Amino acid sequence: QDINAQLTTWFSQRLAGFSDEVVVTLRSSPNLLPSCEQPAFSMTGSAKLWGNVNVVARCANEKRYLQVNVQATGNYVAVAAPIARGGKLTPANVTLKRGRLDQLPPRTVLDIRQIQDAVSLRDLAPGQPVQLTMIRQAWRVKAGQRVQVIANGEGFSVNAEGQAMNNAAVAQNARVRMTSGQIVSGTVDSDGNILINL
Repeated sequence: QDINAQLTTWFSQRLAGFSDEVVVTLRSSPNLLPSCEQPAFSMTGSAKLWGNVNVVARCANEKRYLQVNVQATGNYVAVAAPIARGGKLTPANVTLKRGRLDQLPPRTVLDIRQIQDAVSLRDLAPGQPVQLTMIRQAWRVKAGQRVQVIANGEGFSVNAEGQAMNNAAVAQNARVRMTSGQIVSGTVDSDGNILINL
């Protein structure tokens, strides 16, 4: 049962800020588990946060692939009052509701800061989870603008300047041409700054 406890803790920590209740269950055979007592878990795979995922369990040069099931409960953005097509999304129209993140439809908005100055693409009814496929977010960053790039690491932080190379909404990927001429890539935050996680 200790392996589930490790995964539950590893995922709870990874899902900090998103979920307040995480439960993880191993699907692959425990015989295929690596020799170490505490394997190092790495998500060197696609960007899927929860559900049924593949976790790399490293055991000092010994590599293993574990199939796991991640259940997550937290906040997401839901429609609170009917929104007309072309209608703006506001705090009076949408609200945060608590539910199972793993059960939500794809590309569901979790943070209210994402839908600043956003318009509906279709008719929306109360209770419906806000999906990115059903809205048009305003650009937080515009191509050609100078932006601040903030890179954080373990005991290591970098602040630098560049020019945005593409239009991007809050929480979307932004490519930035640094003064040195180099291209970097990060996530647009609410403040319009570019965050790079190293």
